[PDB]
Amino acid sequence: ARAKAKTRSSRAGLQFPVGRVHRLLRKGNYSERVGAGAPVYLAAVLEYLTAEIL
DNA sequence: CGTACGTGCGTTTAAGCGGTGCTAGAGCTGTCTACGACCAATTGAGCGGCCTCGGCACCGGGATTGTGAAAAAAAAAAGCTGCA
Ligand SMILES: [Ca+2]
Ligand SMILES: [Ca+2]
Ligand SMILES: [Ca+2]
Ligand SMILES: [Cl-]
Repeated sequence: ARAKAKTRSSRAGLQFPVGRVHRLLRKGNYSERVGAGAPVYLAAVLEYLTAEIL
């Protein structure tokens, strides 16, 4: 148990910050609990809507 | 000034009622654990700060585009007949 480094954005194959998105969900008063996929799905959508506009 | 719509007739239709019978599926229970909160410790991604240098704002000057008058051609249109 000392095996560190990887980011969730990298796991999901994304550019947008999954971790940040997660925190933002958690800190936003949206729901008491937040699934582990919730931010991944969301971030990916924001990536796509961002990419489409650009 | 033309005919698209409102009125009002007689005829036609199926909405609404009040009821009966069948059951999908809404919604409830109780059980049990995978998952998410929280936690602390650990660490590298993203922040501010800084420096650079190439895109783009600004320029002048000439090429090209777009409008309007004026003169002119084409145009419908306007006072005058004849002939019936
Ligand atoms: Ca479960
Ligand atoms: Ca910066
Ligand atoms: Ca540059
Ligand atoms: Cl989830």
